[PDB]
Amino acid sequence: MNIFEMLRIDEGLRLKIYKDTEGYYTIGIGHLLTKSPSLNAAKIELDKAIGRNTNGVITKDEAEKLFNQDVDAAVRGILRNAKLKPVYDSLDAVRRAALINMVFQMGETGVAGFTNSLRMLQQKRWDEAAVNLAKSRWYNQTPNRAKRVITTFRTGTWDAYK
Ligand SMILES: [Cl-]
Ligand SMILES: [Cl-]
Repeated sequence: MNIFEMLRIDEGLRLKIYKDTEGYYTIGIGHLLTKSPSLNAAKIELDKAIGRNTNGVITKDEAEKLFNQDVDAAVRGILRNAKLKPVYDSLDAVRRAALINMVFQMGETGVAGFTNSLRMLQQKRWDEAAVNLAKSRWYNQTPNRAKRVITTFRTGTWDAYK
């Protein structure tokens, strides 16, 4: 298992514009288009992202290319972030993937906001961190996915995804 296979399981794949769990226009493998309520504004963002007139539909290769970019940006955002970087550097490979997952889903600012949980991960207090991570809107809104990520931090294995 690796970060790409993990996120593909969590986000799924859709080739037509769709609404995410928060009601936002998205496409592909969890690629957020816009928070704006207008489907048209979403189509404009999409064509601009792809570089062609898509009419709201893309191909699998195009979905994977946006995904490759999105994973790369998540990793680079972690390494550039003064709060995230030290946590990432302290973690083993599996747990590094769980943090990438969270950043992909909620963005760098969002994750950096989990100040207490981050300190616990850095300290290698797995069980305590897992309990703290669950006291969040994140967990309450997407419990099945949050549980998978949290178990990954707790055990340092890919068991929740197998
Ligand atoms: Cl883009
Ligand atoms: Cl969920």
